[PDB]
Amino acid sequence: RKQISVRGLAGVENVTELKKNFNRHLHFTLVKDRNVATPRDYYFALAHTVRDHLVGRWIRTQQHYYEKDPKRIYYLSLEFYMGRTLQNTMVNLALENACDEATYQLGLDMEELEEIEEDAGLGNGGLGRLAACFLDSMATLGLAAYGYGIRYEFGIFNQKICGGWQMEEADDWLRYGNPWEKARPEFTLPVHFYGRVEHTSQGAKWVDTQVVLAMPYDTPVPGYRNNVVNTMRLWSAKAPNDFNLKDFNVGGYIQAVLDRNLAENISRVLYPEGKELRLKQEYFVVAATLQDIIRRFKSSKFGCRDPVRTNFDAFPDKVAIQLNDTHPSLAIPELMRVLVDLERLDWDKAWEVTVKTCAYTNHTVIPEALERWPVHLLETLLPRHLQIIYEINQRFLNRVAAAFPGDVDRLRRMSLVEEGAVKRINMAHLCIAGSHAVNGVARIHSEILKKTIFKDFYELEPHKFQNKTNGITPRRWLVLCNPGLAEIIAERIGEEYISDLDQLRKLLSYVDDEAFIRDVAKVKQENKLKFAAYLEREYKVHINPNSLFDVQVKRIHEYKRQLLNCLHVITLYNRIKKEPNKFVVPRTVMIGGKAAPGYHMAKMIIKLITAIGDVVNHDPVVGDRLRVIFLENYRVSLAEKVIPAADLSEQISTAGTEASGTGNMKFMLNGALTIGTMDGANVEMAEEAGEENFFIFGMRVEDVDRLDQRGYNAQEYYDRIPELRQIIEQLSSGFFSPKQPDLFKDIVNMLMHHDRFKVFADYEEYVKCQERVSALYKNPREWTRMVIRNIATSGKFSSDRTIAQYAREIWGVEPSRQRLPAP
Amino acid sequence: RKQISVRGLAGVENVTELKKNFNRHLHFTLVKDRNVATPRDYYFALAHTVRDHLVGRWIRTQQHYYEKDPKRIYYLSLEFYMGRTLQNTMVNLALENACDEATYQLGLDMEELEEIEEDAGLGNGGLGRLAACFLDSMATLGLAAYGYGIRYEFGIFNQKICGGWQMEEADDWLRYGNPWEKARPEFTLPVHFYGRVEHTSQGAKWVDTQVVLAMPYDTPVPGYRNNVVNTMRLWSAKAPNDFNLKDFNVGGYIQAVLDRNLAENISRVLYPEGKELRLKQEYFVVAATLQDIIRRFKSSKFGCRDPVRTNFDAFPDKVAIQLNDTHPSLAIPELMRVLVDLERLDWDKAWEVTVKTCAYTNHTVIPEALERWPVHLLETLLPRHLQIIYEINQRFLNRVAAAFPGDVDRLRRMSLVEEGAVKRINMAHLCIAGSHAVNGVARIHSEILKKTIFKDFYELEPHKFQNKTNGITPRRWLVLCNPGLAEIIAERIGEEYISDLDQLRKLLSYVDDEAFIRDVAKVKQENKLKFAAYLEREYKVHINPNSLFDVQVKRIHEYKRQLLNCLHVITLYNRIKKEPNKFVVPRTVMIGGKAAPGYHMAKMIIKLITAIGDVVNHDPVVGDRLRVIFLENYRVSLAEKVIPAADLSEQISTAGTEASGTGNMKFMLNGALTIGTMDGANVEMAEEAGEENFFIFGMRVEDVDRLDQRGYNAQEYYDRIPELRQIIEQLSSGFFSPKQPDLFKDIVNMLMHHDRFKVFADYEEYVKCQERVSALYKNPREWTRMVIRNIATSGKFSSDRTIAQYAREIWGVEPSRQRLPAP
Ligand SMILES: Nc1ncnc2c1ncn2[C@@H]1O[C@H](COP(=O)(O)O)[C@@H](O)[C@H]1O
Ligand SMILES: Nc1ncnc2c1ncn2[C@@H]1O[C@H](COP(=O)(O)O)[C@@H](O)[C@H]1O
Ligand SMILES: *Cc1c(COP(=O)(O)O)cnc(C)c1O
Ligand SMILES: *Cc1c(COP(=O)(O)O)cnc(C)c1O
Repeated sequence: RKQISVRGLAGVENVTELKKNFNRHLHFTLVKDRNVATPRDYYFALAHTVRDHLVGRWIRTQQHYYEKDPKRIYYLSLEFYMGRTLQNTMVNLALENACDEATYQLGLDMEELEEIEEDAGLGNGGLGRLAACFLDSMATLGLAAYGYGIRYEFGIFNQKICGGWQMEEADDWLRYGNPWEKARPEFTLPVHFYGRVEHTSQGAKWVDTQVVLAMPYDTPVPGYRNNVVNTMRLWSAKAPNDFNLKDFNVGGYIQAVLDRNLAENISRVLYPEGKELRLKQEYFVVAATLQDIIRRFKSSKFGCRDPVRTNFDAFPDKVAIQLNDTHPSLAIPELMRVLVDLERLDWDKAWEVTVKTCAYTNHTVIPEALERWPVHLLETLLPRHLQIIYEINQRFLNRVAAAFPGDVDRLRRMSLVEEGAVKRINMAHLCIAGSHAVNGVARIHSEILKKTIFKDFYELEPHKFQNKTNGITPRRWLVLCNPGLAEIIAERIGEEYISDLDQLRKLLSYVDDEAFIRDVAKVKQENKLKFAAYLEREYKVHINPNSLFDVQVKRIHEYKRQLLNCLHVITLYNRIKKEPNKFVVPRTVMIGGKAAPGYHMAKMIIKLITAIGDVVNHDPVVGDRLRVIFLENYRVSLAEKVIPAADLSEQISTAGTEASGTGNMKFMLNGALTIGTMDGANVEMAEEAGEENFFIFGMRVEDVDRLDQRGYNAQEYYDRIPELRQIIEQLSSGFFSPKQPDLFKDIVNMLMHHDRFKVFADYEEYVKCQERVSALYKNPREWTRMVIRNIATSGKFSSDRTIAQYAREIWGVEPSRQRLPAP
Repeated sequence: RKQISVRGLAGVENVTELKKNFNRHLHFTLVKDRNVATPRDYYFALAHTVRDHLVGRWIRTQQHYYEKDPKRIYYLSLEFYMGRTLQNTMVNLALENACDEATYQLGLDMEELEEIEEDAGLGNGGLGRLAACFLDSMATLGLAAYGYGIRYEFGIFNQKICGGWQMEEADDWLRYGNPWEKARPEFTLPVHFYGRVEHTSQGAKWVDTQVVLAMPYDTPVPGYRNNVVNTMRLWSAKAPNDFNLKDFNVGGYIQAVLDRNLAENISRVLYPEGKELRLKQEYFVVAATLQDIIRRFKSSKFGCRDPVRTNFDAFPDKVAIQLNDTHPSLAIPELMRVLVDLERLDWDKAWEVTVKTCAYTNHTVIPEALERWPVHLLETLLPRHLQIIYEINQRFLNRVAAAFPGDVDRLRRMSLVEEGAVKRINMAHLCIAGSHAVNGVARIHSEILKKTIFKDFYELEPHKFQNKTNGITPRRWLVLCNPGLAEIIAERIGEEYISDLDQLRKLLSYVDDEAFIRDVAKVKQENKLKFAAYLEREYKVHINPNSLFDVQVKRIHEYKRQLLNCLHVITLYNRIKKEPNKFVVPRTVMIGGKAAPGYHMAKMIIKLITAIGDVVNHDPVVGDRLRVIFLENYRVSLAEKVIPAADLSEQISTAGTEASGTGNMKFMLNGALTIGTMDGANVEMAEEAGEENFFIFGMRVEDVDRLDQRGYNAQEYYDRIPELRQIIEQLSSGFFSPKQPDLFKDIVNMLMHHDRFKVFADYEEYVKCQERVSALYKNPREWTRMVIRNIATSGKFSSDRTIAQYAREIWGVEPSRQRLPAP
């Protein structure tokens, strides 16, 4: 028995061992051999060959958390936007090299295989991206931490651009299984929907419900060089399958066909409005997760360690339920439903626990974006919970009635229950009422939250409101995507920087050393060189690897202002055509984003960007002086590829519309300079960086408010400007169209008569900034020197700093960068 | 590339190696731990340690058939009653002792873990047990065979007996993985349905058909120590998953959530009338299968041996198919559609090949049970197919007419299209005409085919109608299930019997060697000994070890007659009660077997048996001289516990009905005397063992036709036999059913007024032959010498004999017990 130990298995740094476990995983686990296998089959085997290493260091850590019994923090998020795992595993796990030499000998190319990897289809935006990065940092600073979410089968669709139009294709990423996850049939949980809340004896009983089964999958995540691997548990919706006879709800009518499919699509569809699925999915992930939670709360030393009930007096001291945005919000009614109805707790205690255990992270600047369910849905499908939500509502509103007595409107502004035609429940007021720390994501964001959107909650509980500025992981977005530069940082300042990023500041004595300058400018040269090459291998274009590489790789939306940059590209077009022998710093401007399904504008904007495209990129006079590419199907894969090759970073959002943003930061670590509004996280970059090193343009938020106040009148701009007057008549007549002229109608008219985002306001200064930017591009040694002053300054934007803060200020655990022993 | 070999990855009969493997798979395959593993878990550590070896030699054998390119055989059966893999594989690869030791040195006991495997529920009775044997014999004869069926997800039902009534629960044996199988997503195939045949220029095209996907799962099958490992490849149906927006059929209406579940439940369950799903299940298993069959004819080297058309002339030399019962008949016009329509042969060069490929095993005698689909039903979902059956039909009837000219009435009887209200297609007659061999599975059976059922097919095609008597593997059904009797037969003659069964006549010497005779009787004392105990441990009763273990395990169906056996037990019950102090040999009667839902008679016989049980097992006057036990959820792993323990095998059907009967045999080899009628495979056992070593009774087929001739009139037997009359009046008054007197009204009435099978008629003769049975049990040295004579004679019943006869007189290949090389 104690001979059934971990001990025996791993020869680590040896190539001959790896060739052996690769050959084992090809032949034995895969049940394939070389006369029939494929790139994908040797791809699986290698990943399985990497995974051995990985689950050994996981057993030891999991084991360790049960021995040393610490605070476990549970990161709830419905999107986990990981994207490709292999190399990332190899770099934090140090096998990077040992595997390449073993694959070369076996006679496979690692890069041929690493690109077979589909991005993990659990994700969409800078919500789930953030989640995946945070998890890296949770491991690297050694927190006993679980991230939970749903396992979706179909991701967020794959983009096809057909004729300059976006087509939605599907991401059936798990088509061939997923070698990293481990399925748990043993751990299937029931989740309940529907019901009837019968009130009886000591409480009430949720009776007669439909059940669905959440089956967990375990995907491990490995800390940077520190021998901790933690977990990512995700849940699959499974039907009970009596469906044919038992219960004898069938025989007669098998319309339970539906029970089962409406079940099955809880886990199918990821979401890009009020659809009862979205609520079934949120709840699903929450209910299953809280049962695995309290399950370990009781199990770890505590099913033993009771004193009274295995009382949840120490549930705050041992569990942390992190609500990433209102999508997890039924975690506060479902912990009080579990603690008050199934355990036999009473309200005031059960609340002391919810609140002391729970924390909320908000990611939206404007009141409209926040979640609110219609109360009849909750009443039909989640009854028990709508009672609890209303008791919570009652009570929190007697706290504000205690505090600010006699006010009527505060009670009616802060209420969880919104009145109106279509009565609602405001999930952000649930989470604020039920969480012990609320927090933002950039300095300005957390302050408008404190000063406009939640200030009635702010002055009841100022103590609650925190800020915890977003960040990036130096693993994924430096060492990994851009080794060339990680390397010339290594020799100058050490290796400690990847586990400690504020050390980059040491680079700031080497500002002037011409040796480093050329190295830094060499790496970028190599990078654009490479991108120009993937861009013309996987797809094709007539790039200039030397040109100013301009990128805007944002979600395609109106407040993210792709049109502000298209007007500026048609401004340089119109100059290079009006004066063909004038020196214009050549640019190749690339814009990527997937639209958002049927957002009319956005789909029309991608078609505009491929219009400028077919026009200027094909004109003879334009030459190679200017070029426009729309980057197809932007994703983690792809940012790892283009973020390295960028010189200028297009963070141009209307002042006050981005709550933070994180590609912003990514671009700064990769040595690129930002042209952006004084908004989001651009504030703290510029503040760290020196505004002298940053390109801030555009109206500050003051200037916005005021123009709304006096009236934005688009037209007036149009008329005191000739290049703008011109470019809009161009679009209009059909300059960029001509097989249907009248096609850009709705953009020419939106911009011109009804732009909510003020494009024309910033147009005079945006090009008068873009010129400065092109002048210093055309100065080599200082371009590279603005850059280093940015790179050196990158520190505060490492997610490790964001998790140390959560750790000590919202959660209550120190971090630790001490490398576990083991395997 | 050559560097990626099967080679370095083993140690085989090596304790220390297997204990090392077990620890990897528990912690790296299972990502479990000793601190967390279940019993269920240590069998996936062990079953995975035993699978490495099982697949290394599969790697090798399959390469070995591509290079050797032998004619290949494919057993098409809709049911493979596999059932428990750990030990058959341990003992077919000879790692049982080495494993027992490893797991033993680790500190688990191997027997514990063996019983956690749930039987691989892909079968149901005779038909499907058989197929499973033929795979172990066909591997053992080093033949290049294949097993292709549907993977049923829910098998068929698990039997629960509640209130002495049969409850059918669901078998989701697939609950925590089946480690013996390998999912191959990547060989998924389109199986086509409904549609229309558009006849264009050079033929017809089958257009507009719904498609369902056929996913394969690979289970290696290890021959006995001859290093071959073949494949059973079962197919899992699956919905296309375009069902959401991709197709523009949905969006607006997902009522084809239905298509999706009607498609998945082709693989969902076994069956258990003209049902659209049975035909769907039949076509499905055939079609994905005939594309692997034709694929390997093209891809298995023969793509470079094309000579002409990659000729399908070399198809019956190098492929062979078996229709195991009419459940794959659509393989014949499915093949003619693939050759003529999809390839491009003319209809004779396509038929020559088809009739030279198909050979079809039969197992039915009664007309009423031959397969017959309605032609409208073939029109709707297989329109091309019923066009091709009609071609076959025209011509086959023109052959027939060339031959029996003038006879119209023969023409109207031999056709594949039956007429009445609802015209049907005689799937029996399709099978015969599209084949180069038809064969019953027992001599009395093959002849009744030629004589009465298939006769006009034998005057026309005499040569075609062969026979190949059923048989059983010796490895599962004597070595694996009887290590004790395996041991002492080894002592007196060594192994070649296990691989060569008529070698057991050598035992006829030892008939009077007192060592032998103490040892055969001792082994049985101990098999009964452990079974008395599970009959206490896993379910409950107080068994007397020292009783005549009288067993009857059949399909609970009227003609199989457990109501003849119920009447003899009520007759001992009565006897032992009228005279409590007469020495009557003590017996344990045990009946088990599934009803099959909705058959009311059967469901009432299962209750009858348990009613009688409750009465005699609680009657104090009785003591342990008599006990009636219903064994529940009879399946392959019970059959392997109950058969070692049986002393009397009751093979009692109505004379003429059983066509053969694979279990008849299992008992003989396991030393139990057979009581039974002269029919089926009793016929060639009472011939092999000599009649007087058999308890043959009752009416012969002769006198059953005779009884029908003067008309069987139940009441006259009622009016002479005075113990009968007594049990009928006991049944009716509710002696056995006190709370509902009238509960067996149906059974009584049945017997008495409309018993199709002549139970009363065989009642005097059966009670007297049993009197002679308890007499001979009352004398241990002679009952044991009978037993020695029945075991000495088992040889004619190996599946190695039957398969040989297949290979040589039908499939045309040669068996070989020669070792293939490997690991
Ligand atoms: N009682 C325990 N003692 C030690 N380690 C444990 C214990 N329970 C769970 N673990 C560890 O945690 C893993 C399971 O994680 P969980 O899903 O949290 O139960 C096990 O495989 C061990 O690595
Ligand atoms: N061309 C081939 N040469 C050697 N071995 C082969 C070849 N094709 C198939 N095999 C072997 O046969 C197994 C089954 O092949 P398949 O018929 O493709 O399922 C493969 O997994 C290999 O072990
Ligand atoms: C970093 C990243 C994002 C983040 O979007 P922002 O608007 O930059 O915060 C989105 N998608 C991908 C693929 C990313 O790599
Ligand atoms: C052999 C076997 C059968 C065969 O039934 P017969 O009555 O013998 O034809 C049925 N069930 C199991 C479990 C078997 O192994």
